[PDB]
Amino acid sequence: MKLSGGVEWALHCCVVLTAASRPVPAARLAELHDVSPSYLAKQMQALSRAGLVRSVQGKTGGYVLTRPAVEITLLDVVQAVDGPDPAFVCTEIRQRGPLATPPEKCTKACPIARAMGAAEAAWRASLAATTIADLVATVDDESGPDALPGVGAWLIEGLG
Amino acid sequence: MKLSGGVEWALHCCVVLTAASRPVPAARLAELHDVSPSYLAKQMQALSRAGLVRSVQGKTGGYVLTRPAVEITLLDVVQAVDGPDPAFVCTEIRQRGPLATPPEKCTKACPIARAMGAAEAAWRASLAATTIADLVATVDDESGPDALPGVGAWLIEGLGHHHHHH
Ligand code: FES
Ligand code: FES
Ligand SMILES: [Cl-]
Repeated sequence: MKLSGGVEWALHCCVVLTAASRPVPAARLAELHDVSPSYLAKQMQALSRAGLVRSVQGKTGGYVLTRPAVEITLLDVVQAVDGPDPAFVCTEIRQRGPLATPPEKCTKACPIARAMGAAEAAWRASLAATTIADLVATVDDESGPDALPGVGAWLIEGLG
Repeated sequence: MKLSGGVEWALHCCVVLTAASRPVPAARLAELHDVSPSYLAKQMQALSRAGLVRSVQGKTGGYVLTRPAVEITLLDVVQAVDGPDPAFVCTEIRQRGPLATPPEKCTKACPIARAMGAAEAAWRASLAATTIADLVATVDDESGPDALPGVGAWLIEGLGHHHHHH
């Protein structure tokens, strides 16, 4: 199964933005992670279209989270970058060939499609149960309480 | 996310092979699902490499399941076709840039990596909990108990006849 390569970068960007007390340009986030500015901007633009970040305009501008970290799930961020479409796409092959499912018996989804859907629901539910706030609390505990504030200070420095 | 297109066909083939009392050629499975025999043979070869089917040789050969339906999970079939590699691969981006987390504090996997790994473990656990036998029981209930036996009869009908009239 393939997942958008943007997900790692986008989740890291959401975590460090919680520590920024002012808007952070995409270029500064890109410098932090030593990644293509253009590539990271595309991920921030996907987060913007999903209403998770807002681009504040001006030379004092850059990205901010649109709501508290506790209200942003990992599923919110992953679906922003990877998309909401199901991984398993049923193309109704049960309706093909000489012993095709009777048309009146196609009101329920294929049992195979339903089983694949249940697995995707388990993946989504796992991501929905964790927030950016949860990731921050883990980083505080594992890296220490000054790790993310240090990143935050670095991200906003030179602006004020 | 995105799964290999062969998965839908492969799962359907495993279900209908439970109803067949003799080997079923890829071309006969392909006729049942109205699909290119070469395309379907590619999916059956993936199932063969994973040890889930065997291609029996000779005039009355074809594919057979290698163990009972209750011993074949959806995860077995999906990994056979789509592959076992994780969807999310951590590339240790925490170890990049001017504030890079040094290895000393990288004794554990990144919290983000652990969360993504937990979600994939949940997807795998769901697919591992359902067998081909479970799908057959659902079909028996929803299509009626003659549906899959009828498919099995059709799949084995007139096998070994390859010299068709001009
Ligand atoms: S018709 Fe699509 S999974 Fe069965
Ligand atoms: S370093 Fe890879 S997910 Fe955080
Ligand atoms: Cl916050």
